[PDB]
Amino acid sequence: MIVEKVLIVDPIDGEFTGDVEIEEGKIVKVEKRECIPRGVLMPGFVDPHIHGVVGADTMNCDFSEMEEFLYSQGVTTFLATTVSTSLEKMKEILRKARDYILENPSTSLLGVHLEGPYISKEKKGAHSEKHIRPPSERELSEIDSPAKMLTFAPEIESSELLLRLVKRDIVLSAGHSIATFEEFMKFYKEGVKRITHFPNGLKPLHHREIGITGAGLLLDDVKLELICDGVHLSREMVKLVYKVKKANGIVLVTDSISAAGLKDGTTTLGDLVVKVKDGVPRLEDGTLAGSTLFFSQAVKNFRKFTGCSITELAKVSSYNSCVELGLDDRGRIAEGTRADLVLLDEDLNVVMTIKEGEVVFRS
Amino acid sequence: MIVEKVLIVDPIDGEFTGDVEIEEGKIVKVEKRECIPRGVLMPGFVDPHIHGVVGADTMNCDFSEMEEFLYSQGVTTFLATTVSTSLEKMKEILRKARDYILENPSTSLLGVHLEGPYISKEKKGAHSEKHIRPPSERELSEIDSPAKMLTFAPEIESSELLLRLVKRDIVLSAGHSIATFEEFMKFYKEGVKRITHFPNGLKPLHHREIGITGAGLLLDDVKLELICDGVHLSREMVKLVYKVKKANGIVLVTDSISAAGLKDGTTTLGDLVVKVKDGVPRLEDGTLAGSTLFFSQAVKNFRKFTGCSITELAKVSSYNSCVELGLDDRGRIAEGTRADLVLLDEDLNVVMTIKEGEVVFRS
Ligand SMILES: [Fe+3]
Ligand SMILES: [Fe+3]
Repeated sequence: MIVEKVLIVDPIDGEFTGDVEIEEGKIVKVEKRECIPRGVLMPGFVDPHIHGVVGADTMNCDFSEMEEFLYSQGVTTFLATTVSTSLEKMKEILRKARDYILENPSTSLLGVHLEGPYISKEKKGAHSEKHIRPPSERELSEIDSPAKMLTFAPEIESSELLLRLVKRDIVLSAGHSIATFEEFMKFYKEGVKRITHFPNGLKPLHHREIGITGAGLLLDDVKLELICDGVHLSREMVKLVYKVKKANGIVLVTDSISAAGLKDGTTTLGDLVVKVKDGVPRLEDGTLAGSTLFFSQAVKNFRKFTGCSITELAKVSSYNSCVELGLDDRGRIAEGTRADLVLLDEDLNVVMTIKEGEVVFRS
Repeated sequence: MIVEKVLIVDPIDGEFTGDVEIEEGKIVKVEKRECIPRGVLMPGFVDPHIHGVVGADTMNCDFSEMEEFLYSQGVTTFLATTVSTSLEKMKEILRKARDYILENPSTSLLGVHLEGPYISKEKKGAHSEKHIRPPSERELSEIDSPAKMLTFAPEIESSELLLRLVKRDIVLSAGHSIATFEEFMKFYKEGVKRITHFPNGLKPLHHREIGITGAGLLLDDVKLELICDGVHLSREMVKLVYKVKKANGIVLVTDSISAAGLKDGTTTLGDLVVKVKDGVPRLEDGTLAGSTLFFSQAVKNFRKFTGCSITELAKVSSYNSCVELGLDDRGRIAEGTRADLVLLDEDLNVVMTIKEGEVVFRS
């Protein structure tokens, strides 16, 4: 009901010592009080891109397992992400998530992020080439709540039909594409303003054809999701994207797979074998196959790579996604909003997570 | 000896209406006077990278022809630029440049910019592979005034030897290289803070290895040459670099060759054949080979592409290069500086240029 003497961190109002008051899942009072801080309090993290973690996958619909673990990473809202697959699996995953949300009305599961199958085979990376295909009027009809996000390649055939999804409370995101700057722009002019795990799975930035990568950097209101594991991007790259995009244009993401948190074993992603050596999962041919990055580590990493403030980390770890997903009462520690919060020690180790005014994790 | 009622534009003191008094080749008084501007006065343009123009070529040491024409572009300081060549033709070019300067004391020719032969063969652009080769203790003794700039590849063998040229009033600049971010840093740490015609002739930006391209975007005090002909960089690319680096980080350059200003056809640059279509010179396989851009158009294009201010235009077209070259008395409209000026109309066309208090061009 009340968290006192903390370093309160709001993406908009800044960071300051004070106390926060929670009344039945709603923050009713934020009082700035000058004293010595107990720890850090931030908006509950949001992971819009995670396949599985600690044995649980989205392909087997282990929502309950995923949810429960994520609380230990301070994540209070997530999107179980799929990989390229059959219209059949898709309908089944959307169906079980829909039932899962109806059964657990206070869950951290916002819905499903459909990564693929409408992507480029040339930038398929880790996606099963057999399932990749162009969008069809027949499939478009099966995509709706609980789908919340969709990653597509703008140059693919019939990519335009996907625009009809936005009115269904689905956010479109460009990724796994070789589209040029103008092809991406056709979609940017229609409201598509997000890029999936930048810059992996895109044609590089060239001197005349800047492509999607160039659009991503050039356009100020296009947000870029970044996997901060030191492998998908080097610390220098992250530092560069941060320099160009600032906190306002970056969305932290995990892109974690079931293997995360497990010994260097040997599993699969969809219908493909993956080898995990030193935490880095890759296909046999060397292609990165997701990550084993815990959201919590993502935040620490980002913070270390850039030297940004805890106020900026709040934007990249929750506020930015909330804005994309239309979650107007989340990603904030301000009077009138939902009490999804995470308490951390000064080193940013999670020590407590709150989802709807209820403590769902204590270390 | 007075140009009055113009819109004066100083890189540092900003823009204001006024009068400028010139005496004995020196700006003696700058006075802010209210009233409607006659035209636009700017510090004389500086081009540190130009091979040839209107039939005049650095390789043939057509210094006189180059100087005369550049005045109509408002350029009051330039560096005749070579390409990879024999030690022999290099000494001759330096020898004649020296003679030319001793004979025309108030000439716009500051000296020579040695582009090559210490570059990498993977990124030789239009350079002849036959002359590219590593530097040596001996070859270096042959390099000194009028040499004022040297473009080299940091990864090439013995590249470290080039650091000794700095104390001889020579600016080092990185280009035509597949140098990694770290190989570049060794030189950055030693004072190299410039990149030649960014980003043509450099390895592309990659997710883990950001290379020189990354280094040039990320490091703030590293300046970048930009050829704004709309071909070496698309207008979108120029807008990107501008956004990231700001006016302070950009040095406008022409990279113009002999063919510039002449009708399409076929000529040479060094020992190679070149085809010019629609004003775009290219080698037999399409490799870009210099340009046909007039400095005057360069200034207008940068402004159109970026929408920058007249004061910023002054920084990219003059001041930044003066700073890098140590011309403490140039690139300013201030009491005590050299009277090298360009007066343009409001559409930014050159109407008059002055070198050392002398009018050297009228439209
Ligand atoms: Fe992916
Ligand atoms: Fe070149």
